[PDB]
Amino acid sequence: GPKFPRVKNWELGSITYDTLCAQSQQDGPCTPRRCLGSLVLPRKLQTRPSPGPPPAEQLLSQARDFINQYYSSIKRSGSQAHEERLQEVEAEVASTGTYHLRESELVFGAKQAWRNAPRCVGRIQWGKLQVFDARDCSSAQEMFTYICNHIKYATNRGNLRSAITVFPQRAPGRGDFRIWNSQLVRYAGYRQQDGSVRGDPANVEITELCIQHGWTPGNGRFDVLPLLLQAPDEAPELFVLPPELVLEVPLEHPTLEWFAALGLRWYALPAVSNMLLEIGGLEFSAAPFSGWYMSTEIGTRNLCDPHRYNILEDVAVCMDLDTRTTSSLWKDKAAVEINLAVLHSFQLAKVTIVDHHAATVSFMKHLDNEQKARGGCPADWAWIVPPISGSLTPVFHQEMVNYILSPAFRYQPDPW
Amino acid sequence: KFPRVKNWELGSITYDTLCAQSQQDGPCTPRRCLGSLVLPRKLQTRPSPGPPPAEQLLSQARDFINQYYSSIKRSGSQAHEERLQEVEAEVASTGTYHLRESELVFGAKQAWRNAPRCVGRIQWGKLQVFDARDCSSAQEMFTYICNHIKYATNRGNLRSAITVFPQRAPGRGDFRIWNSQLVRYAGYRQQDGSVRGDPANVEITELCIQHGWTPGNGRFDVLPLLLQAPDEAPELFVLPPELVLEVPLEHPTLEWFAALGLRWYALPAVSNMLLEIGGLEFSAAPFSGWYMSTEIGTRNLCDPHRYNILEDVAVCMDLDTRTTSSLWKDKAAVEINLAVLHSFQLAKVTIVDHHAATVSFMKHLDNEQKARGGCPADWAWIVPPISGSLTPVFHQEMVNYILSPAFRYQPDPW
Ligand code: HEM
Ligand code: HEM
Ligand SMILES: C[C@H](O)[C@H](O)[C@H]1CNc2nc(N)[nH]c(=O)c2N1
Ligand SMILES: C[C@H](O)[C@H](O)[C@H]1CNc2nc(N)[nH]c(=O)c2N1
Ligand SMILES: NC(=[NH2+])n1cncn1
Ligand SMILES: NC(=[NH2+])n1cncn1
Ligand SMILES: [Zn+2]
Repeated sequence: GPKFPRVKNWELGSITYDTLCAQSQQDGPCTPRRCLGSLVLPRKLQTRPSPGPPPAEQLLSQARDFINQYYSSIKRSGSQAHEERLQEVEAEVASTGTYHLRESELVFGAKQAWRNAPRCVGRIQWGKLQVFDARDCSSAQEMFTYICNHIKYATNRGNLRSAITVFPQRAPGRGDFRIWNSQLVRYAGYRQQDGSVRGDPANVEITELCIQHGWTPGNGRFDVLPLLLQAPDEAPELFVLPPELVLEVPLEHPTLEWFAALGLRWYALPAVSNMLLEIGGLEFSAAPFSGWYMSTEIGTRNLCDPHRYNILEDVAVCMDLDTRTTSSLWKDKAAVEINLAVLHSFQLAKVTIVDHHAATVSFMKHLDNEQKARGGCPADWAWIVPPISGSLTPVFHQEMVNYILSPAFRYQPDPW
Repeated sequence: KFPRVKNWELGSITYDTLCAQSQQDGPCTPRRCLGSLVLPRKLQTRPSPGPPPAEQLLSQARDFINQYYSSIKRSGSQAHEERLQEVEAEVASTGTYHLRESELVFGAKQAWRNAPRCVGRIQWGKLQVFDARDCSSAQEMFTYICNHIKYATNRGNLRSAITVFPQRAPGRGDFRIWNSQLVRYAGYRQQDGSVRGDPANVEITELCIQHGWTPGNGRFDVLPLLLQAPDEAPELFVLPPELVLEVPLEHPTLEWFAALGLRWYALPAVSNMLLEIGGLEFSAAPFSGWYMSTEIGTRNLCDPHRYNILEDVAVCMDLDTRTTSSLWKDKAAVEINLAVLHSFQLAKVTIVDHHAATVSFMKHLDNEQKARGGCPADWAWIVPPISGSLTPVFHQEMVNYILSPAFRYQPDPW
């Protein structure tokens, strides 16, 4: 049969072959000897800081490959304009050590990066992305203006629009542009005396960093953190987001009237801000991107993880379930209502959100589209399958091939 | 070369050094991960018409023998050196060799222990091993299988067991159990392609009919076994109904659930996998333990390509099946799993829920970290099909690799 990975969907019995992986130019963490596909951060892509300028030879091949992707995408591969652009990139690297992207090339790359993200289940929206070019930004204060505009446009009063803001690329032996927070909107995590945590345990470090840098802490469970923005070779500066710009949703349950009394809530905009956007060898250390939430992110992970808000027991006690024995499935029941609450509240508030059923179904359509357009789609099964009701969704029954394609969104070391 | 393994719920870290002992290749490569694939594209168990390369076989045999003697703290003993010489002598002259019962017992347990997709390995040391290598006919296989079933079921107090039939031999056909499990519900293709019964057993149901079985017409008709002795057409045997314990499903508070006429068998006994110990291959070695509720309540009854009872239960619950956002599927799935647990508990039949099961697996990982420096595990299979992140294993990174002794998949005999 075909010399490529055979992929099967066990619900439908259909078969496809992934030929796109043949295009991967970067190795992942697995080997014939052992699979490391379940590791969150194996030492692979990891964009560790490589200060001193990169091998001109290394950068050039990556740049040539990307330009080739660009001209292919506009169907002008082999054309005079293609060969001229290639010549220009080569000359520019040959004299300055690096190069720069045209406006339309950046837009294309940003979208491809999303398209290539193995861990994103909402890629069926990949072609619709608002790319804000902020490569002219020259100060931490300006970074804050850019970011506030991003939030304003993306939040769009509840009718969320996908967007990305791209700040200046990393440059020859110079400081990077960095957003210290993992997300534009994060709730504080206060370490208590007895060692417990008030707020979100996931943000204890960044919370303490904001304090060390002059932020006057609050003492609530849902205090929105300020941003620590860093311009080249400067210490980070602190910026507080205007309350009116951070849209939140109080959580209530459609039938359990007491749930609202829990005083739980979540923000509307999921904007990742600590990932590195790599295009043609070029590295954009600060390129925050946002879309909209899939309910399980909030309802299952953020609110129910043992190491996060951990509200499962509280909600079970309220629905007066038997939390003394596992077989009563009290965890499963509470989790379902909590997710239902998230969906209901977002709908009430007219804020964009998608449930794990709709989300996965659409991702299946995306897989079908991509099979035809590229011959495959890199996907991380453990991340694509929802944290609750796994086999009740179609993706659970779909084998997936994971691999690295560029452009890409990579993880990078914390700047501190 | 040793992978750092992290648990994101606790922050703890360990290093898997056991994977270095893997001598068999998986489906992954540095260019792409195929960890989510169910079956191997090549890691199969190709035919055995010829003798396995003596060099290859001997090395695997010595490895195993070494493992065995280490297990009884008699490494480098007189017995150890002599057993190795016997093995070498037998292979050199016959091209194969045979295991001593105690070694077979040790190999079976290690095979279970190394099964990456098994979440119940904390029970790996408690396994009743029935030696059936003295089998020469299908009829004899049926008697062995019947005894295995009576022992394992034990009136509802399930006990893990495995029966090992004669190893494969060069140029001679394999002993095989055609059925994937000793207990399976028939799947009858009716009208417009719809299926009455279990859709997963359409093919085997069809084979049984072709070989003389007079089919039923129900949704839970226990199938007969098609047992095959070397180079002979398979034979048909009907299991004494008294031997097949079943559990009628009812719900603790939902009165009408019982009216759905649902039920499931107590004994999960896989019968189509191959047991490989020290290079030797046992094509027929059925093994059984007990069910983890999700296998029945989520996969078997709710898979769209299985009994697919989700909408029916939802409608009975009067849920809004008009939209996905009402989470009607999630809600019905939880009650169905509840019904399974309640029912099995009521009938006094062993079963373990997915929370209790995964917690014990975590303890197993630790026991193994200390005992062997690691534990091969398939994350996708270990994490339950519902409430994934609600269990501890979801937050546990895992390293997957092939260790021997081992249970492997093999071609269907037809
Ligand atoms: C339009 C709606 C979108 C939805 C519903 C969506 C949903 C998701 C979900 C469920 C995750 C996993 C989150 C987690 O478990 O922490 C995720 C990951 C990711 N998404 Fe999307 N996504 C969307 C838009 C975007 C956009 C606009 C981009 C980029 C332009 C993007 C890039 C990624 C990447 C790189 C990851 C991996 C993050 C990580 O590794 O931590 N997504 N997305
Ligand atoms: C004592 C109770 C046991 C429990 C609770 C248990 C549970 C499980 C579960 C949930 C699976 C996945 C099944 C599926 O989704 O199809 C599984 C797979 C497996 N178990 Fe166990 N198990 C137990 C005993 C055993 C025993 C006695 C052996 C063998 C000696 C064993 C060998 C395996 C193997 C080889 C697999 C993978 C089978 C496949 O690839 O289809 N298990 N087990
Ligand atoms: C250990 C395991 O890889 C880890 O908990 C993964 C599993 N799947 C996930 N899936 C998503 N979407 N997000 C995550 O953070 C994770 N964490
Ligand atoms: C395609 C995917 O690998 C497949 O559906 C797997 C996922 N996890 C599983 N986990 C268990 N326990 N059993 C299964 O059959 C599967 N099927
Ligand atoms: N849901 C999510 N985690 N994200 C959406 N856009 C960027 N991340
Ligand atoms: N629960 C299960 N799937 N099994 C137990 N023993 C063999 N299979
Ligand atoms: Zn892998």
